[PDB]
Amino acid sequence: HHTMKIRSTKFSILNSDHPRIEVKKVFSLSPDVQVTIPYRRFKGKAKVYFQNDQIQGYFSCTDRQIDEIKISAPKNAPLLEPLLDICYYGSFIEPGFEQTFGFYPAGKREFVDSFFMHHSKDHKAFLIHMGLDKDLSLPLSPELNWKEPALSKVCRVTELD
Repeated sequence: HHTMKIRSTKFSILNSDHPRIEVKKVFSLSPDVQVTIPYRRFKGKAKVYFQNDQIQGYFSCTDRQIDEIKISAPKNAPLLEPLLDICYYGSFIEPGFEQTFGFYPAGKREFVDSFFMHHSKDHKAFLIHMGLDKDLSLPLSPELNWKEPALSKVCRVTELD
């Protein structure tokens, strides 16, 4: 049906220029040794509602770039894992889609599992994707905790109206 799920986070497309498209990415060591690991992404604009338990909101993207995220969440909620679900959903950060994790992948299952392991341990890819701001009135801390105090904040992540 319409709603789709990445881990525990449900996604529902509000509107989009096109349906999600599939990229049949191929990784190779030699002609005889190569895996096909496809991923899905957006072509053009998209606005998508998401929800994970006490956390909900929506985000806007253009192709493989997040334009904005609006979130509603409890104070001091750790937003690491659901944000990664969004990142995977749109294939917004590497490695995990066009790049490997520093070693030739075993297959689809391994590649997806590697994504969440790798980026949980080190999530700067996301910070680079959004940007870090000097404005403190913004809600999301660099450690990706909701409304946590900090000397800098994550760009273009605000609170839902």
